[PDB]
Amino acid sequence: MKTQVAIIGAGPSGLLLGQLLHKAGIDNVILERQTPDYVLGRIRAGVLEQGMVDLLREAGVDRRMARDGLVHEGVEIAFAGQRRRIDLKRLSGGKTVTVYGQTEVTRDLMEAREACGATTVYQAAEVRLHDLQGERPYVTFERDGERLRLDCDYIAGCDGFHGISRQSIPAERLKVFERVYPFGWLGLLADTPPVSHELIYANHPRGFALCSQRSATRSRYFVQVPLSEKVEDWSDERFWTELKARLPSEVAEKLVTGPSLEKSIAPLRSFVVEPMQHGRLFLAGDAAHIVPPTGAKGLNLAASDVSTLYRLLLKAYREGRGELLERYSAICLRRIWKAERFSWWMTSVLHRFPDTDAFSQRIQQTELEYYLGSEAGLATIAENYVGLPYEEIE
Amino acid sequence: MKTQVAIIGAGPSGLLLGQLLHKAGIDNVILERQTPDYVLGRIRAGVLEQGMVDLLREAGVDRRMARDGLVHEGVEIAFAGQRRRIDLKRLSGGKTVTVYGQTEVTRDLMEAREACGATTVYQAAEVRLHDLQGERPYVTFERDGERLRLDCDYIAGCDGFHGISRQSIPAERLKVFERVYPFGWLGLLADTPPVSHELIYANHPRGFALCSQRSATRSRYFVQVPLSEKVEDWSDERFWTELKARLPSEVAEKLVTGPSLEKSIAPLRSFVVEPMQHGRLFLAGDAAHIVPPTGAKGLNLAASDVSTLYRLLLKAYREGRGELLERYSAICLRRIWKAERFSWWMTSVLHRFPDTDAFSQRIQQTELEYYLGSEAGLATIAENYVGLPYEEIE
Ligand SMILES: Cc1cc2nc3c(=O)[nH]c(=O)nc-3n(C[C@H](O)[C@H](O)[C@H](O)COP(=O)(O)OP(=O)(O)OC[C@H]3O[C@@H](n4cnc5c(N)ncnc54)[C@H](O)[C@@H]3O)c2cc1C
Ligand SMILES: Cc1cc2nc3c(=O)[nH]c(=O)nc-3n(C[C@H](O)[C@H](O)[C@H](O)COP(=O)(O)OP(=O)(O)OC[C@H]3O[C@@H](n4cnc5c(N)ncnc54)[C@H](O)[C@@H]3O)c2cc1C
Repeated sequence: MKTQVAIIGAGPSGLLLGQLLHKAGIDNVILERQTPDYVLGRIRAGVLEQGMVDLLREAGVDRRMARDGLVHEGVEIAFAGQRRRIDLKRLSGGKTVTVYGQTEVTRDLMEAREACGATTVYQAAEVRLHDLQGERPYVTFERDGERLRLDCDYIAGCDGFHGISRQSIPAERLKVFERVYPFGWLGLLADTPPVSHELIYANHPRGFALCSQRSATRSRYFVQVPLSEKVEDWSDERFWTELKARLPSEVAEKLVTGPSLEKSIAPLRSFVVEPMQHGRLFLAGDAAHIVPPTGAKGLNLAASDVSTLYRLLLKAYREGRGELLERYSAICLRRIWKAERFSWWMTSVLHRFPDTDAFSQRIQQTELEYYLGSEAGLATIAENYVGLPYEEIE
Repeated sequence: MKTQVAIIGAGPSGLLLGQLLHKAGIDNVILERQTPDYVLGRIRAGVLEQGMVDLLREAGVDRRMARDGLVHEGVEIAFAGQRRRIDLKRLSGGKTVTVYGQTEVTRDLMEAREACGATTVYQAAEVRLHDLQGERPYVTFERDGERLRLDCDYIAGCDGFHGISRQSIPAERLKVFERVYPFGWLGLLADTPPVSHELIYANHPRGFALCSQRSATRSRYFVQVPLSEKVEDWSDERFWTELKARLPSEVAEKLVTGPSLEKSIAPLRSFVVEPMQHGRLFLAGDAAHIVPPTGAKGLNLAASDVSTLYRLLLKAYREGRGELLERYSAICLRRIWKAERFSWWMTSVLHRFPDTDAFSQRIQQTELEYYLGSEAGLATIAENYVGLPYEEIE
């Protein structure tokens, strides 16, 4: 086979880049290791920046999101009994965030790609990338036992943290920056109405807790948990009791509980590689970077990498300006590092870190008191939470 | 002897509290371990908040400060080649800071106390504090071999970090919060004109550097130095070469160097005790807390503790409301912890910390890029730098 852009991975990154590119007339073939059902089983993210919302609109995949997505105008941070509201809309100059599940975004995109007849190969086994520095790079994969070859101009590695694309770059051309946190989040999806119309992040002596949602009758809750915890040690009931013990009484009292639809533990990590490209191969999303979920930036960074790779490729094809693609990593890294810094700070102030001395505990408490009580402090969280502006270029 | 308020220490804290109290009609006796000359030899601080300026005016000790003090409207932070200016006046809503040396403030105050005839006992040896919980606490000291007793109503411990007043509180009534940094500052006073009309804080791969001043022909420079450094290993010339190597070229080029009037190394520390009182004894300034010098908050916290202890005592005597003095530590601690947080952050972003991994280095660089390029980021530094409002009470 032959295509113009080969996309490895059919998660949100690959599908968005795929849709945008197709609508613009740049053929693209997506290769995905799992089946469609497997991909749709992943719960994941729930908070979308205005920027990602506008990108779904541009791919023309926003009908259901505009219908069912919920626009949030603020978030609440609870600490030491207090519950402070950050008016995102007011403090950001009118921007807001949208709650629409990643599973749903992935669904909308997959449906859109089918309807337009673009190519997607599922169960593409053993994908290998070749001649990344040549003028004619290519991908080989196995489909029902036989090895096939796809020739393309460029390759977009949208295959997540464990994807083959980042491992295909000679290790010596890359610089890795990583911090592993000593805790993870234990998450629970329940078919129950949410405890608040906005999200609640809670710093409690017992450990972090987060009250989120997917819609008016679907909730998502998280508790900080030690790295040794196994999910089978957490019955629905043990979870509910722990969530309640970490929330302020007036909130824990209104909480409608119920059996879990899904329960899973996800460790926290910060990861960035520089550069994010090598020859004809460009990494986007989780393939190039990981942020802890505290700032809801994962799916949002993937969107910005994609919006960026797309606009550069658009220039490369429609305008013949292929030299602009060298600017990908620089553009992307500026936004990435700021979101990494925001996620890191958020994680630092909301979580209970082990073996922490008295001074640092007081500093953490004072960080919250200052930032949540200063108009300038609130504006720094707010502008970062809704999402900093996407870069332009030319 | 007998007095109403016994003040231990004749540094800035003791003298300010002493002057304010005298002018209001509350007699006070100051006890100081060293001689006046010894006290006046200490170089120390140079940056005063508006709040401390107004306090010097209230003690009526501002003639020379208004004359010779310099009002700074901004500071500059240099990192990665760039030189960013934080317009303090604009971003703080019109507040500024004043550069007038601590030695000079101490001088002005000492002169004022002499002229008014208030009591100050120098070379007061072996000061001991007694009956702190009684109704009649007292201080004993040795003056030329003989032991004397001073009876008072209250005792203000303004004796610095190594003073006797904090050690007089039963250790079990106090909670200490401390962080020791793995570096100190090597400072140099030179009779040369300053390299800028405003201060310059510099983060350089080689370590922190600060360009400060005392007047139009007197400069003060600092370099971060390892905890093992001995001042005798730093000749004037070695210092100048190191300062230059840490500043941006256009600044290092304008630098007028010269022999040092004074050279000394001061380690960095964060220290807070809670509470700041015990019975009839109240701690103020360095006796109760230490901040690293990066945020210029030391002398400024001492001033606010003093402004607070004074207004409470004023109520106690002139209005009979002595129950208000129990509110001292709470009022003081609110302002103290925020300044501790600001000093800690400042130190964290401007200094080169040993054994630092790649991720943290990038986060530090990104902290600066974000805060110095966001209007909300700049406002958080600015409002904190000029000084957060003093609390009111009643
Ligand atoms: C398990 C996990 C849980 C998360 N939970 C949350 C959460 O609760 N909240 C939140 O805010 N953020 C969360 N995130 C972050 C957010 O969901 C991600 O940043 C986002 O999915 C990024 O999308 P992506 O398309 O770049 O990669 P992914 O969504 O991971 O998709 C990449 C795709 O590439 C495929 N692939 C992998 N290897 C190959 C191969 N060799 N060949 C072909 N295809 C391959 C994968 O099967 C997958 O379909 C989570 C991330 C992970 C990994
Ligand atoms: C050595 C050092 C260097 C500093 N350098 C800087 C600098 O470069 N820049 C900056 O911003 N900040 C600096 N600071 C911070 C700032 O100068 C202080 O926070 C400030 O001096 C606080 O004033 P104070 O009156 O509370 O205590 P101090 O000024 O320390 O004065 C307390 C006084 O109490 C006296 N005393 C001690 N023990 C007894 C006793 N047993 N009986 C009676 N009297 C006693 C002392 O002799 C001293 O006179 C420095 C602090 C120190 C200690």
